[PDB]
Amino acid sequence: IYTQLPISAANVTIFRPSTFFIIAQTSLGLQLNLQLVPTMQLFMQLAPKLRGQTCGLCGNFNSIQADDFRTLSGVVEATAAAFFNTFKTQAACPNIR
Amino acid sequence: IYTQLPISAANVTIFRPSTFFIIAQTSLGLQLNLQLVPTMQLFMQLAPKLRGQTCGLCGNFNSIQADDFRTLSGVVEATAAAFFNTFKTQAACPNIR
Ligand SMILES: [Ca+2]
Ligand SMILES: [Ca+2]
Repeated sequence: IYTQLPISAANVTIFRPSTFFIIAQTSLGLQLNLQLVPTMQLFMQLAPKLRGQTCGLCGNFNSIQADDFRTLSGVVEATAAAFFNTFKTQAACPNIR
Repeated sequence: IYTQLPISAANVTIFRPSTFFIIAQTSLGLQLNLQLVPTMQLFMQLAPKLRGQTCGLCGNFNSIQADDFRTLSGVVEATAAAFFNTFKTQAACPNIR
């Protein structure tokens, strides 16, 4: 549903600090800063309580850079593209090299 | 949720033909024209399939004006105010004389 900021939804509040940014704060310790001018950029912030618990393109948040390229299969890839291609959501998406 | 027109929701479509009117059409044979400029006025149109079945401030749609002041109790009131006050939704609302 195309809504209108600001919103106080279930556990999440989204608002516009200015005409350039959109900020979405959750009660789980996750904040999103979204720059829309000139191009979209994302700054995600995670609370310290989620250290070693998350996983995805942003790593597992355990202060170790080496294992940030570890896929869901349990091995650490050697290149950024190989680890990147394992987090697609659709089959038709190309394999980036 | 504060939405933006047009909306195609379940069994209803709401749009803005102009800056003065909002039109909401349902699949049950009901249509609402809402004039917003200069003051809010309503025109409801009902399909013939609902003749003799509805009931409210707009009558029972049975081509008889005599029973249009019939309340849910079962009798026809004599004044517009007495029948009008029986279709309140809250107890604290005043009784119009
Ligand atoms: Ca890590
Ligand atoms: Ca009638």
